[PDB]
Amino acid sequence: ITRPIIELSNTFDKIAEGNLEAEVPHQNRADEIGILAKSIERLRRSLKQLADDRTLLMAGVSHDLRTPLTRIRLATEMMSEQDGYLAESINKDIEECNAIIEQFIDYLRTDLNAVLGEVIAEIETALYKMHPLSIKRAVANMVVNAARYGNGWIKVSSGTEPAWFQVEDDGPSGTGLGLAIVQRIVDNHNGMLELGLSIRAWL
Amino acid sequence: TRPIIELSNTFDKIAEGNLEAEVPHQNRADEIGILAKSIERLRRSLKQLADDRTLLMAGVSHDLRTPLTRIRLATEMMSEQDGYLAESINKDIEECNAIIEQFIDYLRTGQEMPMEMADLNAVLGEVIAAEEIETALYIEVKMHPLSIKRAVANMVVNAARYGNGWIKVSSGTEPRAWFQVEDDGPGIAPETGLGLAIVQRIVDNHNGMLELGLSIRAWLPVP
Repeated sequence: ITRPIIELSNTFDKIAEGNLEAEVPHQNRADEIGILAKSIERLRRSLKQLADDRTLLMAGVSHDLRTPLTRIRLATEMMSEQDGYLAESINKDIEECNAIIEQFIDYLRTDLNAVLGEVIAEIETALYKMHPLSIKRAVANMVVNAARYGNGWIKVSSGTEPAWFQVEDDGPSGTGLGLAIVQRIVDNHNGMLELGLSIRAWL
Repeated sequence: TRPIIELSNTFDKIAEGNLEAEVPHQNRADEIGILAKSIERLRRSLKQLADDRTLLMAGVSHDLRTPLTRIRLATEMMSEQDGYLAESINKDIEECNAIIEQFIDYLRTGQEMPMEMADLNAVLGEVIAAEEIETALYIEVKMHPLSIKRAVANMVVNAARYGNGWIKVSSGTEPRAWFQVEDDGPGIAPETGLGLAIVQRIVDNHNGMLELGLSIRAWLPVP
């Protein structure tokens, strides 16, 4: 029973790396290996369902917050003119709420030239197994950072060497969360992140 | 055989939520060592993900509590003419704080007495003895009493919030568990809040299934 144990080890290895689509072998036997295998299958199913519903909690929070925060937004429109700065302040705070929630959910969510071309629609372009939405979000966050701290230009470029896609700005939580999102996205595709402010991503 | 049994029990303890349990036989030069290493890798992965989830969730909850506090401060500098506005906004902020507090209160109770064998009608009756409710119950399952309690609680609360009048809680069996809450309110489209998401997460923790139809039924494994 050495080989089945080794295969189960392989199963644990695959599950540990995020592969919840992998078949669990040796489920059809009445010995200890069978029991273990069945347990592994149950865990795999649970982990997959949980993986799918990961966003659901924060999305629920946003949903429940959507009604009262909107009523507050409405209340600021029937305020006096003397309290304009107050209404503006409140609105900015609500906007901050939105930014935080959306960014955290974006984190929990975690052809090149095609999607790179898609995100585009001042931006300068020098173009040459994936998750299109993930890459899209990554480029979005990179551009957001480059705009947030780079005063003016933003250069998005491609190329090849063996996949290389890079955003470069002209500049001298929040931002680190976005960078963490980019990092997670590029780590999902077995890639590498490269700073130099220039952000290059390999695939 | 024996090390396989030990690793089996350990893995059972990990699957039921205990990510701090030590994995034995990790330092062996046979296949048992390989298996133990793999299980340890899984445990490290799950623990890392969970801890990072808790940390980031706490941080984000706080960061959300920040601008909500600023708005509450802002209504204290409004004119006397806009008193009713400030009043309303204060009420809404109270609601928001209630929501975030619910989120935190849920994320606080991690794992306790792992998974025992409790009676469904017992905990259902417990939730019933808290808050018109009509009961048509039918049974023991492996679970966590507090989690299920929270689920039923949130479902009843939601059914009260959206169902104008009655709330019906029922049990029964199929090849084996289902508890269902019904209201008389508008369903979701002829063609979900924090509570329902919490219910979903809880029933997903117990390898179950959530089914809407508004009538929300939750399934749980038995043998």
